[PDB]
Amino acid sequence: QAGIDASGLELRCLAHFMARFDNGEYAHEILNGDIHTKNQIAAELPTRDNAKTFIYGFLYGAGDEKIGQIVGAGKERGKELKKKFLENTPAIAALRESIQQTLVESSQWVAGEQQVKWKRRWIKGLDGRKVHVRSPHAALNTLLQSAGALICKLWIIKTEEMLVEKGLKHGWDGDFAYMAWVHDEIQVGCRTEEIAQVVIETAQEAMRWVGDHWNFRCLLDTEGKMGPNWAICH
Amino acid sequence: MIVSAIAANALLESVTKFHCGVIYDYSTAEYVSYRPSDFGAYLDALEAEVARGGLIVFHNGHKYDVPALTKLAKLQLNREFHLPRENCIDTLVLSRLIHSNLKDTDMGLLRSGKLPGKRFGSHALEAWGYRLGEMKGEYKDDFKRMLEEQGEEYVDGMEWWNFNEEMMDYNVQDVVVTKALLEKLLSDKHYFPPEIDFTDVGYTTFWSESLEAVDIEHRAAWLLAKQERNGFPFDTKAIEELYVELAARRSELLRKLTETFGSNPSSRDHIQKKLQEAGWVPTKYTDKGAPVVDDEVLEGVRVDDPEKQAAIDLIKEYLMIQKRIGQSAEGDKAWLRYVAEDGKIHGSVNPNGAVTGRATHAFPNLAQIPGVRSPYGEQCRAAFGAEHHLDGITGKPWVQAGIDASGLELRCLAHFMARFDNGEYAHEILNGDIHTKNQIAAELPTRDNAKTFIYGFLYGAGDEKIGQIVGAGKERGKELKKKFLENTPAIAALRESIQQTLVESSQWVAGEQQVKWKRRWIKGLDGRKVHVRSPHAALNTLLQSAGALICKLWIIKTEEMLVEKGLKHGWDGDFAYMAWVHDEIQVGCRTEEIAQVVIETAQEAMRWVGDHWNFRCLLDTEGKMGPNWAICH
Repeated sequence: QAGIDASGLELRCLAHFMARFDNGEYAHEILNGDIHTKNQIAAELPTRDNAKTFIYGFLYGAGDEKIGQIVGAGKERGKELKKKFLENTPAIAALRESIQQTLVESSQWVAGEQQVKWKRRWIKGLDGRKVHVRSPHAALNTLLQSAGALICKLWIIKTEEMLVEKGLKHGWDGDFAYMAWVHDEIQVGCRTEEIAQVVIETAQEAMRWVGDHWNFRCLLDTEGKMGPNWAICH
Repeated sequence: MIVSAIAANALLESVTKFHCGVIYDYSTAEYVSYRPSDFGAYLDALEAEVARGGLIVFHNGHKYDVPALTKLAKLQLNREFHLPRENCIDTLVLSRLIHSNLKDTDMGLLRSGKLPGKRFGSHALEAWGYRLGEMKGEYKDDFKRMLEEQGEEYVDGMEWWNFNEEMMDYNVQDVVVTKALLEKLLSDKHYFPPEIDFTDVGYTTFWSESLEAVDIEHRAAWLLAKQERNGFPFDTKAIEELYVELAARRSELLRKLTETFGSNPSSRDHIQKKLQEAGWVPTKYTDKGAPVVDDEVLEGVRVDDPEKQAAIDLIKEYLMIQKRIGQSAEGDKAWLRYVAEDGKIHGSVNPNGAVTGRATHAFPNLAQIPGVRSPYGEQCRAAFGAEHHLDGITGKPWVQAGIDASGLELRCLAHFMARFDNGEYAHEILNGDIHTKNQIAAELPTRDNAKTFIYGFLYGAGDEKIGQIVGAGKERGKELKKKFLENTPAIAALRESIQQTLVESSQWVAGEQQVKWKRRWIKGLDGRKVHVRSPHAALNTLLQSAGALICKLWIIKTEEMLVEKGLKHGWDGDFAYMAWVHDEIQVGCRTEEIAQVVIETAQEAMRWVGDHWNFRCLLDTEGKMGPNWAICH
């Protein structure tokens, strides 16, 4: 079995849409490494693990309770943790500026319901499809997950396409067989270890191909694991 | 850049309330006074200078002003006020850097009567006011005498109890002296070029466009102030658990040393009057008539009286017992008197009161604690360790990491002599057994004799002292040194270039070498002025300056990398600087895993310094993990 996952796809997807405002600054911090270390410094968190649980919660619209419970508090502690990260990472704030104001003209509150005058109730994906959201208060979570899911979808297509092109036959009667696709990771069966090694390399080759295809501003990488089952491939 | 100085109720140890503070801004060219009901706005005005990217000038700020305003903002306003090191300047630090000497220059200021003898060579704000002509009076004296013309008596340290408009007026007075002293330091065109107003510029331009020594001293002073606030944990029970074993031995010996001598084994005017009756003829005397009675001669004093002879070793022990007692249990030091309520000793440190390098430590001198090779030092050294506090919260035993500079003195010599031998001697260090090579080069019998030779010869010992190494006089000394110079030419040529760098020609006239000085200061590793010296020796000044400046940058880069790795500095964190000794440091560490990181980081940090100054010799360190100081060295 060959298990290959997309190395930190979410944060690199964030670097891609924010490379429009920082000229590849945040993107290089991914490649240079320890992006959770930078987020730790930017948001003023004590430990790197606290930065990990921060970056995902903040991006996806978590309030302040989950954030406050990190330091042993409630909804109180959260605002200063979120605003400080915004000041130290302008590009993330600028990211939600042009894009969130690309779908509105002017907004308005009526009886507690925001009656936003929309420009289009749908965010464009990486392939032009309509990806709607709901509230303009975040939407970024929808944008990033759309990028990630559309990246892996093309990724698993080209990987199999290259494997077939190189000479491998798909199925239990050939050389490899897709067993499960789980978002950012895949589980591929392989007849021999040699085939599995090619599977791992091809998936990385396909992942760079996807990034060049959509001219992704950030660099995409993957990591493979060879073994007998799924507990081994992850 | 703004210039300020503050007034509190007491020292940093127990400061409670903020009285007043004045901020002179150069862009507005006008002072601003702050009152007890303006402490909040005072902190904002300093933060505003930080927001613009400028600088804040304090006197004794790295050690007092800045950390006190962090403490005062926590209990009075309950706000997190923290001045970054880069946006802070301490005139006190620059004064000790630029005016490391003063000894000379202050003589004429003393002869002039423009400097109080109590304020000779002092880097205090008031001490400099008389030097620049800005002392219209002192707040302590305009208070004492004014308490007379009012009524109430005076308490040793009461002028800071309550805020009064005269303090507010003398608070401005301290700022204009801080300003004038700052401008007096910026007018030295060897640390600061003749560019423009170095006040007008931002901190980013300030540190880099200034001489490098300016930056190091402020990073060093900032770092050492943290170590004092960290302090060195102290086992009161253990040191107390030493005093009886010393005092009982002192009392028992005193009894025996009064039965042998009827009607104090501690004074020199005593034993001289007593021992010269048991048949001891003093060989070596002193420059005042009285005979020498140190450890050296006492070991060799031979008297026919068996009881008197055996009593000598009892006197030897007595003086040593008094020494340990006189260091661990006496008055106004003794460590036991300095134990703060947190169970730690906060020993103070002067960044570089020693022109060449190596700071000075006092109250108490944490750098003179008896080593583990000296008697009762094993117990003494054990009393100093991070194990005295098992974490400030989690109860986790704090472990100590002791890292020293491996033979730094000889490696500094290889770098400065790499200018004449093309890295030859430096390679002999790496190859190992440099004392073996020096032994072969100087033709010595044992390797230990080579070890004590290389340091003695380098540091200006006479030919007698060199000859006395193998049991001889000045005869063997001259030939021992001359042979070493011939077999190691680079060292001899090194002492030439130095002797022709600070001298033009020398000549003896009725007792004084009349050197036609070309320069009264050797350039260090950062570019600073390093003392003036006087006679033929100077090499010692060069080497100790190099190593200590290496260590100063070393301990800064170590802490910088540890912070850069995520390790928080402090007892509530992962590590805390406890002591800096010459070429070794003692670092407390919360866990063994962290202690291993400290040792590795210190080695890694030693490379940046070695790379920065392009040292021709390899700088290395060795760390030792354990509970206390007796283990880490």
